[PDB]
Amino acid sequence: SRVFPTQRDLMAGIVSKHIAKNMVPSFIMKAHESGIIHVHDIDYSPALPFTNCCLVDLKGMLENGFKLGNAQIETPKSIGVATAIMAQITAQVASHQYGGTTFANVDKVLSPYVKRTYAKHIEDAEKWQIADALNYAQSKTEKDVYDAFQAYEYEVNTLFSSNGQTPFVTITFGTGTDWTERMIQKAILKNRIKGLGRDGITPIFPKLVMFVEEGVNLYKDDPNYDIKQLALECASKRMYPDIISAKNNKAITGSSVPVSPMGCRSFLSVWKDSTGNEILDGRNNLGVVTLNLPRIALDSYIGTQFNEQKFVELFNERMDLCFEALMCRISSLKGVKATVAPILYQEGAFGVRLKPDDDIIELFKNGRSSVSLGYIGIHELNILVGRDIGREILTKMNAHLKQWTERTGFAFSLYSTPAENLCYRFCKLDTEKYGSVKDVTDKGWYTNSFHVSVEENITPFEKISREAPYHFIATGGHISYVELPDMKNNLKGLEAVWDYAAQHLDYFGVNMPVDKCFTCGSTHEMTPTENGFVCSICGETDPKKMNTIRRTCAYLGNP
Amino acid sequence: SRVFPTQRDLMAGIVSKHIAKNMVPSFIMKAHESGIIHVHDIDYSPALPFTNCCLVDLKGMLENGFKLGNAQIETPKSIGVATAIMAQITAQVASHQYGGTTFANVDKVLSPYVKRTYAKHIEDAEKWQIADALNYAQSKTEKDVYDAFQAYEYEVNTLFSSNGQTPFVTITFGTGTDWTERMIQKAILKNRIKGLGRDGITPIFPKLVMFVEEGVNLYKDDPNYDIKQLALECASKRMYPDIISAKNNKAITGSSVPVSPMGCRSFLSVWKDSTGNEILDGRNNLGVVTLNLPRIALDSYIGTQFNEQKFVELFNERMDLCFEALMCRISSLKGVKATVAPILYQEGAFGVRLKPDDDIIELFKNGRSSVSLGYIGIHELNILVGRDIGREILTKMNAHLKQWTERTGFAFSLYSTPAENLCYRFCKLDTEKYGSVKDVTDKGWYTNSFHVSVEENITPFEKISREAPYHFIATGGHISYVELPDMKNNLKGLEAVWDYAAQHLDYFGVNMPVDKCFTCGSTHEMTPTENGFVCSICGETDPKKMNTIRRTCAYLGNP
Ligand SMILES: Cc1cn([C@H]2C[C@H](O)[C@@H](COP(=O)(O)OP(=O)(O)OP(=O)(O)O)O2)c(=O)[nH]c1=O
Ligand SMILES: Cc1cn([C@H]2C[C@H](O)[C@@H](COP(=O)(O)OP(=O)(O)OP(=O)(O)O)O2)c(=O)[nH]c1=O
Ligand SMILES: Cc1cn([C@H]2C[C@H](O)[C@@H](COP(=O)(O)OP(=O)(O)OP(=O)(O)O)O2)c(=O)[nH]c1=O
Ligand SMILES: Cc1cn([C@H]2C[C@H](O)[C@@H](COP(=O)(O)OP(=O)(O)OP(=O)(O)O)O2)c(=O)[nH]c1=O
Ligand SMILES: [Fe+2]
Ligand SMILES: [Fe+2]
Ligand SMILES: [Mg+2]
Ligand SMILES: [Mg+2]
Repeated sequence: SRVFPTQRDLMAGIVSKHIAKNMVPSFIMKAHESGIIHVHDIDYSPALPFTNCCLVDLKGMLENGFKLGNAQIETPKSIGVATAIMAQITAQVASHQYGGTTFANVDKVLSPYVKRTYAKHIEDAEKWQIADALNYAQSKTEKDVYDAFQAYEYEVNTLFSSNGQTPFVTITFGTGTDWTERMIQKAILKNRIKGLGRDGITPIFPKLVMFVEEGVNLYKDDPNYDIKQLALECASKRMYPDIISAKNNKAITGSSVPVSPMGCRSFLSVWKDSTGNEILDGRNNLGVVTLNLPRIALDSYIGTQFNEQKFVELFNERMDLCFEALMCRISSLKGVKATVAPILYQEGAFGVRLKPDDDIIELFKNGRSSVSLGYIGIHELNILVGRDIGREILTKMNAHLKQWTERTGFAFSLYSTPAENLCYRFCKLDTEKYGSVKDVTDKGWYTNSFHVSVEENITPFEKISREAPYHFIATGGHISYVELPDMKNNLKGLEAVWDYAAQHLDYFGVNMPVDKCFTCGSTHEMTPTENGFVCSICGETDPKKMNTIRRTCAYLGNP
Repeated sequence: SRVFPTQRDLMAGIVSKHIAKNMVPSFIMKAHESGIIHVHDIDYSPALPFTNCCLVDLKGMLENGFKLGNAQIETPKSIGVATAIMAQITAQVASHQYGGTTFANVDKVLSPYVKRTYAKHIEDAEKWQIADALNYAQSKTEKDVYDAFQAYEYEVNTLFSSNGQTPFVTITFGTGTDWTERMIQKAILKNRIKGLGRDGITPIFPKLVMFVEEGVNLYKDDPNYDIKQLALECASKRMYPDIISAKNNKAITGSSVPVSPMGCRSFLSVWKDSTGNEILDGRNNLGVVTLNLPRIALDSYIGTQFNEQKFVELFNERMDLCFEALMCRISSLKGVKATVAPILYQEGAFGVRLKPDDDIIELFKNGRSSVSLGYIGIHELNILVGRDIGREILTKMNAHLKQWTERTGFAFSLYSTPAENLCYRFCKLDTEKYGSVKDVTDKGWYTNSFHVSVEENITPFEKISREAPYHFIATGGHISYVELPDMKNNLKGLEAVWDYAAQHLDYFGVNMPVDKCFTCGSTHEMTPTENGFVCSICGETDPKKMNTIRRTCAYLGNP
């Protein structure tokens, strides 16, 4: 885009790419340059000591106070101000890390402030002699909460003035049963269903993730079952939320509490502070280097046949390569001070408080921060090698990772790279060397991690059942998608899929069509044309006259 | 600063400086490089087609609606949402122009929404059977307005996450007499006096400018005289507001309405649209090129004496040079589309609505946009040439400018460059050539435009009387400062200066000391030390334990 903020960002990205070339060892760059591996965010790191994604310690920032500039902010006295502060923090964090930023359990964290808002409306009843003191406060408070999250949504939408790579913001909830916590959840979902602007279009951020759990909102008789239903409506109208099986999530992370994803789908593993406490909020990831799997197999061919021996040599060889690549950037952090990003290291953001001249690297050591080793297209890999080695190779990988972790003290993990673009980059480069290869590089892209090919036709239950096991292997990051027709009226159908998913896997999301004709008002699925979309019951063809959203890869977008 | 956002910005600035070198004619760069002239914002323009400062057409955006992303925003339904939208717009504009952004007459523009807030609190009275229906709404409404501007202040303070050169935001008011308009003004001033954070520190933005006018808030019996008093308190506690004599301002601008400054002190001249309407909000400036005056005189010396003849040759010579410099960047805009910055050209920002593929340059033609020709240090110039040629040379300049305007259709104007840094740059370069020169380059800087030297000791009335005439010559931009001791208790004294200023000149501001000891709580003037500030009644010496603000040059800062 020819928008100033974007233009400016590209300049800094070009200088950063160049600088990266003078910091990263030649053998690593060459590998990245040829498509064997992919050093993510090379346009940010290692030119500058940025970190990746994270879970913001909002709970700790609002309770203890923190500086935002020279201004010493104090605990919010109302829900509205709490979300306003949240938005303000979102802007800070977004400017100090190249990865996405997440606010986990906003329903449990903001809860206190929904109470303070109620408190006030009560005193206001015992001051103007309000009739239904209680029925009054419940009304106003309920509204306050609504406006607060509607304000948050526009704050985040405005942060597309930064365009220093769209601010990926994620917000999770669901594990709250109290009225306040319930009000927050509903407030969030109601705002989302409504949409943005007078045409109630579908927002692309902040991402929504709701935790489902037996005895909370899973079964018809659970306290928050009404929420689940609302959530179903939202997902059919707005695409999000996505759902996380608290059950499996906890098993995978080994955490006593559901673990929200940092950004799109990066998951931390349970960790404890010097006095034995399980800490989640405030933690982050250090970077991502993705291994091009199909390409390992392609390089293992001799003539037109696969050679198992060569494969193991290149695998072992490239595995060490990736380690080297990751350790290359973790080391660029050696020596940089907290003066580099105050909200993150000095105020509450990363859950601690460093002195300006403290080194930021010590904070990530000993398993606190996760480090990502990504991969892509097991599907194309299976084709290339004959059998299905998905689960097996991903396991051989975890093995390597464990040694890395034991040799460095850094929590290395298996991450299922969203690869929104890399899906193309890898294929293009591989094609420059092998050209069109049936089933592998012919379509022009590699399928995502362990996802079943976007072509293969299988029932949704067959699909979420085929991918489910990977969620327990690639602990660092994973998600499972399923394609469904309009379900706005068939919510039970959707609830069927959610339920089955919640049971077998961890991070689940179901993408279906979400269009709205601005002229005729139809929300039925548009009709695909060589020249764009056309409304079935209206004929509208002008793109400026409709809101057509689809989750092709990792995010929501308009084709 | 080693803060990521700043680091990133510098990268884009370095690429822009480099690019500028391949776009700007060699003779112009050489001149800029040697200190004869100064091409402002060379780190933004002309690498990218950015414009400078502006007056945002908030009134037009809120009334007619506009897009912020793909979201079609509608007229606010409350004051809180109006200021929230304002903040959101501030973020957009700030990211699409390198200059400061101003919101003129927020008291008259936001007024409608203060009414809608009242309206609602009334219906709420006729719904819960509120006792003092009116005394209730007046209470809540009055509070709503307060919170809205307190929210705005933190929004702007947070925009120091952009650090793509601190967002200079300016807000003006004063010309409003209605209750709503009055509530806004007071709300603004009350929030400012309070301060930011738990230590109520003095904010550096948004800048505050209040219009004073006979029969409004000038004399003891004017409707808003109580506001003026509050304003006096604020100025003594928080430094701002600054004041503008509506009387002189209108005479200078030739505008039927007080003309607020774009950013720090850029002033537009009256202009009309094709159907004869005086338009102010939505207009902007195209750039700034400053002429180094002392240096013209220095280059005019032969041996140790000034040579009048050489002076006129270099003056005429450099005048054309500056024109060339300004016309060089105005031409870089030739051909760029509105796709470059939607809030500015496509939505309401610049007061019109262009089609994506429309050229942005046509909008500034025929006097709509102002173009700045700056100057600096007439004081040092007077010394160098013997007599006082301040008023005379500034007039010979306007003459040149008028021909430029008649030859190009661009509204060229005489701008008194804030020169927050240039005051040093020019002196340093001039010194590389002439070294220490008594009274001129010895102290290490040149005084600002027509300002009486910061050393010369003269009564404030003598000073505002000596500088007053320049306000009517350098129409494009001007301001007059005066130094005063703590006046927090001597407000009448301050009001004395304001009154005299309001009478004789246009844009006036009085800077005095504004410190606060965090430990002892004292707000008396701190004591200067070779090692920093020390509290008189407390002894505190830790900088992290106090808020010491001073307006050394153009902005507020902590030495
Ligand atoms: C309004 C606002 C306040 N703050 C800060 C400032 C304070 O130190 C702290 C407390 O906010 P509040 O006390 O909630 O601010 P308020 O004046 O709107 O509410 P009340 O009248 O009930 O006091 O939060 C922000 O950080 N961002 C904001 O947008
Ligand atoms: C892979 C790739 C990325 N990019 C850009 C896009 C991003 O703004 C930036 C960051 O690099 P990546 O993180 O490599 O981009 P990605 O989208 O492949 O990674 P992911 O989807 O897993 O987040 O680089 C390209 O321009 N071309 C490419 O081929
Ligand atoms: C809250 C908010 C709304 N808007 C937009 C969205 C709408 O199109 C328009 C109108 O806002 P409002 O109608 O004032 O939004 P609200 O729902 O908080 O108030 P009410 O319950 O009285 O309706 O402003 C923003 O641009 N930024 C914001 O922060
Ligand atoms: C003059 C000068 C500016 N700059 C920087 C500061 C600004 O962020 C940026 C913009 O250039 P200028 O606009 O030239 O900076 P200035 O402060 O001299 O201009 P003014 O006070 O009138 O606004 O360049 C320097 O780093 N060194 C200098 O000597
Ligand atoms: Fe239609
Ligand atoms: Fe003190
Ligand atoms: Mg408060
Ligand atoms: Mg509304």
